[PDB]
Amino acid sequence: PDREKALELAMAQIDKNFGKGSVMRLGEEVRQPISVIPTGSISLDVALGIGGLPRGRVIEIYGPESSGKTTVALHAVANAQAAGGIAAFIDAEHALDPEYAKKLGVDTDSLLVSQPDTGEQALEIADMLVRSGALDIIVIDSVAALVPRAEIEGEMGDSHVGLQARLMSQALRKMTGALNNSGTTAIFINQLEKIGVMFGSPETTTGGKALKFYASVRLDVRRIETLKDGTDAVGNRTRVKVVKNKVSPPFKQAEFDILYGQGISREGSLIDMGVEHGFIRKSGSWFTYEGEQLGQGKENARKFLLENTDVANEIEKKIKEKLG
Ligand SMILES: Nc1ncnc2c1ncn2[C@@H]1O[C@H](COP(=O)(O)OP(=O)(O)O)[C@@H](O)[C@H]1O
Repeated sequence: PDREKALELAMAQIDKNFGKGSVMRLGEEVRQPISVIPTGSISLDVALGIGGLPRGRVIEIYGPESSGKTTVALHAVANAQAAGGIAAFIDAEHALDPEYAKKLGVDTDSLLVSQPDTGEQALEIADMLVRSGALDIIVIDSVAALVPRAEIEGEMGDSHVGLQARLMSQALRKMTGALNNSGTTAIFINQLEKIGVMFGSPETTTGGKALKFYASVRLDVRRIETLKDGTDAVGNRTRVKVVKNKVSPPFKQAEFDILYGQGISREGSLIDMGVEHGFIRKSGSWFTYEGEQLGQGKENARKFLLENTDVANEIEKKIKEKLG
């Protein structure tokens, strides 16, 4: 190439008129911002390209029940709180469980939680609550539970059936500018492909029409396998694919563990992530760390870092220092 002449000038024009990262090649290591929100999984973190979800942008997390969406949502939230941040939770499902949130790192006490009466409301609240500039993150549990005021009151609206896609489009449009000027990232939980499921692949094509286009990031969270511990069902392994990422190349895979009541294993995430990058060395079942050993079985290894917090932070570091 010299072909690379006009092309690079072009792409400059694309990012010029249409948003920022409108065009890029799968193989890049983009700018890397200073403000991000770690997901709780370094694995996912790196797949997002920027070690956290983007700020001031809308984010769609979708997949089947019992996948890992809320957990992820709740972790992503526990952190906006560590850096002194205010988080809001718009609840249309009435299925949030504090004892679990808290167990993950979420200050439930200071966690704002609305319980909308119509979807048209839920969004109004979520908006004029955003136009504040006080919230760092806001989670909308269930995109489908936001029923229009007309379908819920039996009848009292316009342009009949197929309206809640309008309420979304018309609202998402307002939150866009609202979020792009306040630095509030929002997570929309979308309940219900994931490659490796099979049997068909559902019915009538939307990852939320509007949401599909508004979303800057879109996670495809699917449960890939339920875990064990020679005892029972400790948790399960989750697979997240980033089908959309306007902050860095998309289509990146991220896999991690989630344990009932515990959440995402940072430790277990560090091992499988530190070895693949030569930081950790498996041999004879010993996940030894440069000279000194960690544990016999990966579980016992998960536990080691769990006890040796100091050495675990040193691994998380080296890895994020090797890439981003
Ligand atoms: N109250 C809870 N107690 C124990 N584990 C829980 C609890 N809530 C969620 N989980 C864990 O999260 C997984 C499902 O994720 P979320 O609960 O993220 O569902 P979605 O995946 O959002 O339906 C479950 O398999 C379980 O391991």
